[PDB]
Amino acid sequence: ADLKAFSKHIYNAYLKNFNMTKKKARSILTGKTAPFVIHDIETLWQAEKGLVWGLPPYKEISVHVFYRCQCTTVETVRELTEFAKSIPSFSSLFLNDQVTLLKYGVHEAIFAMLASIVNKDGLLVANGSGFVTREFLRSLRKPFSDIIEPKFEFAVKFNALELDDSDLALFIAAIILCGDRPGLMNVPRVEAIQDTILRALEFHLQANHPDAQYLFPKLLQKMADLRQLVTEHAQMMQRIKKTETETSLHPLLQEIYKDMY
Ligand SMILES: CC[C@@H](Oc1cccc(CN(CCCOc2ccc(OC)cc2)c2nc3ccccc3o2)c1)C(=O)O
Ligand SMILES: CCCCCCCCO[C@@H]1O[C@H](CO)[C@@H](O)[C@H](O)[C@H]1O
Repeated sequence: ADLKAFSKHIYNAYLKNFNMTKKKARSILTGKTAPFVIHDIETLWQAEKGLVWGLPPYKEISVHVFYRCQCTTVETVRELTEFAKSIPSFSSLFLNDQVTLLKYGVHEAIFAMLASIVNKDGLLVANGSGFVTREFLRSLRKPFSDIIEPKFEFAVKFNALELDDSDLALFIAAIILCGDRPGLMNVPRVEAIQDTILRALEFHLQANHPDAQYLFPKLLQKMADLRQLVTEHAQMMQRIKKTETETSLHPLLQEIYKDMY
């Protein structure tokens, strides 16, 4: 009862704050308008010249994709921040504790939600109006071609669990409310909120996925998988900042990756 309403509150905060939902994504990816496919240089250009679509000064094809990728991340961080403010008691934390949770949590949540817009062949872009192929991303020059590929591997496995948006709302909330983030001041308070979230998640999963047996423990493992995925992503990003000294890294991403792990 308490948990059912708590889950509903989180769900509505999710629907309120995220422009792209899995319901919308799967509808686009299954055909019910069709996205413009971006599979090489020429189609990427066509996607820029109206159709589908501010950025740093143009450098090259691979850096351009890198820049558009960052812009989308920054926008999703804005959404996750507003979503977190609706998680009961998150706003009661001191401001720097809120930032600490978002700093170490947003990319874990981003990569979880990324699975919603992905299939084995590519992912939606531009609010679902475009589709960039996995192959085209593989064809970019290193190191940029190695950024997104490992996320496809996680996403395909994650999509096998067949979560819906109501499940994901609680899942993302549990990711953000994480008591072991470095520098967190009020660990007991954050652990207490997370426990409420996780209890609501188990209650919600058995009501929404009755025939799903080990779904809750599987999602706990997914949370651990996302932390290592992000650790390896932070390494790549920290490397690229050192290697690609002429490519711009958005200030928000610089701050997120600042001595992270
Ligand atoms: C770069 C540094 C960046 O790493 C990454 C690595 C992998 C994935 C992301 C986040 N992401 C980008 C998808 C593709 O992004 C494009 C965009 C345009 C394009 O070609 C024109 C090709 C790829 C995303 N979208 C979402 C939509 C809904 C929900 C969650 C979403 O998560 C960031 C970081 O560290 O933040
Ligand atoms: C309060 C606003 C936060 C941004 C402050 C400075 C923004 C500097 O410029 C940023 O560089 C990024 C590099 O990819 C671009 O992608 C961004 O679109 C651009 O705004």
